[PDB]
Amino acid sequence: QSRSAKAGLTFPVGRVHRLLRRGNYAQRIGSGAPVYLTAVLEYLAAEILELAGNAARDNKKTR
DNA sequence: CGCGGGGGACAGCGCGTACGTGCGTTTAAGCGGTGCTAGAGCTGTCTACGACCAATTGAGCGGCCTCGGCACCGGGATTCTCCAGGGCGGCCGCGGA
Repeated sequence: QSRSAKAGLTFPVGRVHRLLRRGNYAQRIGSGAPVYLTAVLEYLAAEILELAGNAARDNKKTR
């Protein structure tokens, strides 16, 4: 079971950890940084998706 | 591509005042000094704290297909605006005694 589920997320956090690791950022990557990134995705995508739905109900379109 | 035209771009000149420049006299900074002490900082350190692959694993995806929604006119007073008479801002002028 991925560690995102116990933290309130869904990610396989190792995927983002690999992305940062192969991204030529730093030799040591903090373990909590990908988790905070996943939380940032969750909430920023929440507010942006609610903006998208806001403008969708502005035209009564379900898509 | 073409034309009517009319609201809008562009200019000429007066207003006048709004900065602009020349008079004195400041309020507060620059510099010399200082005596400290208060923050910035690497060295023994040592530990905890991150990385990666075995057993599993779940989890989101790869692919289709239903169906409650997309697109907009039948269906249409009102909105949005445009244009012709009426009473009027009155304005104004001119003349008997």
